[PDB]
Amino acid sequence: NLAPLPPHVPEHLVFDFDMYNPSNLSAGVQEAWAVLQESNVPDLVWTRCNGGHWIATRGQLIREAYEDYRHFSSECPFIPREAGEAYDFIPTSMDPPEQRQFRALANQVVGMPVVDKLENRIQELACSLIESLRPQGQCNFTEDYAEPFPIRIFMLLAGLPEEDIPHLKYLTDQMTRPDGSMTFAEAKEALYDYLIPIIEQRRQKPGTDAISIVANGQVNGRPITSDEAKRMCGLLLVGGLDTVVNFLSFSMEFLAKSPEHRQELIERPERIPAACEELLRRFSLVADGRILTSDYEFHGVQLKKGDQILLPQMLSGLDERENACPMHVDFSRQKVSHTTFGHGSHLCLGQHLARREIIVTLKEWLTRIPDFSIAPGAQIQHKSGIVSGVQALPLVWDPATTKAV
Ligand code: HEM
Ligand SMILES: CC1(C)[C@@H]2CC[C@@]1(C)C(=O)C2
Ligand SMILES: [K+]
Ligand SMILES: [K+]
Ligand SMILES: [K+]
Ligand SMILES: [K+]
Repeated sequence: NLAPLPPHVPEHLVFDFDMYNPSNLSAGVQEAWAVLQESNVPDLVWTRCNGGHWIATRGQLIREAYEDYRHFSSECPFIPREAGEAYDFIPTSMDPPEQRQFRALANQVVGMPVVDKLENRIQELACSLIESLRPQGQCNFTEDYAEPFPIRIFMLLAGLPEEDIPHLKYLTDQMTRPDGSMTFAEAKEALYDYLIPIIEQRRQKPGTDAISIVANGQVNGRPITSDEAKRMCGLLLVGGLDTVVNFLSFSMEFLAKSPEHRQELIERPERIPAACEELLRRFSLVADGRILTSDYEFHGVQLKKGDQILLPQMLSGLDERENACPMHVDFSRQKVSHTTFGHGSHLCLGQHLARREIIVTLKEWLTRIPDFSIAPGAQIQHKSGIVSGVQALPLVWDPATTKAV
């Protein structure tokens, strides 16, 4: 059942776009937003779907709503208000510039050095998985690589055993996409019931893990509370078991169908850092938003307090006004223009671990396993959300193409 239209919204901006069922879904769950960038479609639109909300269709308009953060807040980013109200993650839901000490702590809970602490562990684990798969001609990559590679790095970084993985990979996904079982409030309170005997354990005995940096950070003249250690852990926990796992999945949902894009990285290994950056332009899996904090003037219209706007990453990523060659793919980037880390005050503070993980994966797959596709019969079903997903990724290859490394 679509919403009524508010009294302050005029009909010429109406598009009844649905966030969780995007209108051109069969193109890929980032390209399936591209229809919003047709010529007749303004820079700003409103929909009646999902309780009714603005959508910013272009990279400039998106970034101009990350730059007026003093009017556009992340205290509610989830366009389903029942999940936006429940949300409270750190740094992101705290107001800058007085956020500053929470994010400085984040940037020493995870930073370029931590990638140097796990890099050989990254390496040998991509090597040992991709040696285990090398001659096997098939796998379901969402489960035979993408979930157990980075999660067995993030768990070991945080100091948690492997045996909680399907219980935390259950909860993360229940927060990030609407399955139906748990609300965000439910899945969050269940996460926190599980993690606060662990954060308390990190107060009783600190250790060489990241949660023992989260729990003992000093901020605004005081300790970081459990109230706030649990909320900063929720972010990281969405970070290392959903954004980097689904991104991995999408990256091969492209190289699967792409014989030349694979060859380009075989002839020239020095495109592998630039191909991740274009993969982060292209397969920018996120559908973020923000709430209006005052009544405010935008794009020729007045917006009201308690209004919510979607600012989709892939509508910077694909936009002809930002990015040269945006539907076609090539890896020769010197520069690129997109929001798959946010903007201005917000900046992804974890994804440099995933950069070296994907780039290890890229450089150590295209050797052992150079030529490959998705299983025949298999159709890939894509899941839209505040972070987007897929159902399952069954890859195939001939054992006789494959190289011992
Ligand atoms: C490649 C996969 C990932 C992508 C696509 C991604 C995307 C993003 C985006 C778009 C932001 C800003 C959101 C906002 O404006 O509120 C963000 C925030 C953040 N990310 Fe990532 N990220 C990824 C992986 C990770 C990893 C693996 C971690 C965990 C170590 C992580 C932790 C963070 C942190 C701590 C923030 C908060 C930054 C802030 O407050 O400015 N991210 N990331
Ligand atoms: C983890 C995210 C980057 C994703 C979009 C904004 C964010 C902070 C969320 O809460 C979901
Ligand atoms: K267009
Ligand atoms: K500003
Ligand atoms: K298997
Ligand atoms: K699994």
